[PDB]
Amino acid sequence: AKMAFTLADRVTEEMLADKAALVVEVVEENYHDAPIVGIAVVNEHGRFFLRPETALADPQFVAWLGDETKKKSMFDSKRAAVALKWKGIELCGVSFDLLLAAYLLDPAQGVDDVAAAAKMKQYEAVRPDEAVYGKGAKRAVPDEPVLAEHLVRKAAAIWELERPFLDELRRNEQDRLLVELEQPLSSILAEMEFAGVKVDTKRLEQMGKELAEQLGTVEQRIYELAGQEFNINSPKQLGVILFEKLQLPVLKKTKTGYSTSADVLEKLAPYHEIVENILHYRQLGKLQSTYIEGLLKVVRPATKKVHTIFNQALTQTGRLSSTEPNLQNIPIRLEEGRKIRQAFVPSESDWLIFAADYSQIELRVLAHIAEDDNLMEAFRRDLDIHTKTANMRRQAKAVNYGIVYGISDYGLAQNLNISRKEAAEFIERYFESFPGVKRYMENIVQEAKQKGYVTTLLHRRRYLPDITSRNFNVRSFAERMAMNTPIQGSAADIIKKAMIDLNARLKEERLQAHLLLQVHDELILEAPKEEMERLCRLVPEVMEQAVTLRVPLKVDYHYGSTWYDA
DNA sequence: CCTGACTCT
DNA sequence: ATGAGAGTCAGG
Ligand SMILES: [Mn+2]
Repeated sequence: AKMAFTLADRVTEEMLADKAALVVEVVEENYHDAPIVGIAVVNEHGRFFLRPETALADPQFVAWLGDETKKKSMFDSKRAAVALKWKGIELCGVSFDLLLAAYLLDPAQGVDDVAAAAKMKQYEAVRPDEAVYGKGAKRAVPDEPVLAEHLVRKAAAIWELERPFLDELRRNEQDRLLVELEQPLSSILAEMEFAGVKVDTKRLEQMGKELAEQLGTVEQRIYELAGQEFNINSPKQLGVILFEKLQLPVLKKTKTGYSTSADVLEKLAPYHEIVENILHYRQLGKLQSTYIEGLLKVVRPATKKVHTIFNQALTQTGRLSSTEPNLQNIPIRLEEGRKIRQAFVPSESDWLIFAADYSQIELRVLAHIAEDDNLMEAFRRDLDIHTKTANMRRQAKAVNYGIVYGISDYGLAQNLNISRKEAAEFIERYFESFPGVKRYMENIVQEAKQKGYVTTLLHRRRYLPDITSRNFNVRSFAERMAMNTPIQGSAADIIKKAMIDLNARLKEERLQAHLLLQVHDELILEAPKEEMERLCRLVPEVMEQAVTLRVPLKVDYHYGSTWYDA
């Protein structure tokens, strides 16, 4: 716990070396337009703390931040890059990101501060952020010397840990995955988040007014059918109405009481009309609470834009997630919810939304990895396995994905409301047709037991230390992760590479088009209307060619005046 | 704060 | 026991 540094009052030349650990500290969880509270730089010449007022208004320091040839090692460089964009400053030359390095080494550690990453290498001359800032209502930036010491210690830790982290990544064959995939993607995600998506608030507000009226009507109908007023949004009060007052069968219980899951209620429709109304009510109520009210709460009023954060170091499989707001779960399944997407519009007049989605991506990946000749030929014939297995097609999608990822006879039976005996026979016939898939799934489970981890196409890893558990439930869930993770994660790898390849192609061709969102196997862009034709060729080609498998990748695309129309 | 609901891939 | 990966919401 002994570390010297300069608490600097001005930027000096020796701070601007061509290699440095850099900390640009943003304490708020949502870093969009958030205060930068302090800066630290550690390099060959020493350790320095700078006040952002000073540093960020200094033309040489701003120039250095933006100079790609001056290399910066950081932790969560996207947070810094976006926070700096909101300050009108461009950040370039990030050559190492400890957050992403830690994530690739082991996603289960849930590393989300420098101290947590440092623990992976038994480095402890740095405190956890939470210890320094405090939690909840007590959260605060400490006195300058305390803050300064913390930021310097974090920079010093990044400085010392780069080599040990790079060496372990290299040993895992994950060095390129970091340097050539995740780090380049980080800068692309920063651009998307800062761009944001424009919202039609007039439209959304009108939808909200009309939805409130409809909710009230459905609500009263439910009370009439029930013979009583109650809170429909309380599974507890609802369970009393359904299973005590109305005396409906109890199909399922949870730890806290009667289940009122949508699966259960749907099965209760032969007994009472009220369950279909309740299902409808809870759909409408989610639309209003989340996609009208919740969405309007996060719209920046002056620009009418929403700015999501794509968490790149969270999911256990290599996927992204999207928060505040989540723009990866906007309704589409039912027309009533899908209408929400009419409120998502282009950020300029005479621009349009373009959306492209990989078809059956995880099934194509699986064909390649499992080397199932039958499935592999299906895709070479450009057939549609979803339609072949076949609302029908949508319901058949869940069956295909259910079956390959280990659904049981009980689960398939409950899903299709068919006989458990019949469900079992359908699963047996399915593997009959795709014997390579069955073989693969048996083999990957055994491999996970032997190695302790599974891997994706671009060498992403997930450790599965529970997979030999003597406990049936613990073991079985781990085995199913062994079946699913390599495929979901390989599909993640591919779309990440496609985003990188696509941005480069957009720059080369000097298009104004740019990415707005990624939704797991879909890419959403906006562009001038004149660029649509080019996009129809470019976007799908770049996506389809991101990797070369034993089967072709296929990408569907559409464009229009709103996201709904795309 | 956790649970169980609805939302997506 | 009973495909897997996510986030937000109201209720309690
Ligand atoms: Mn798709």
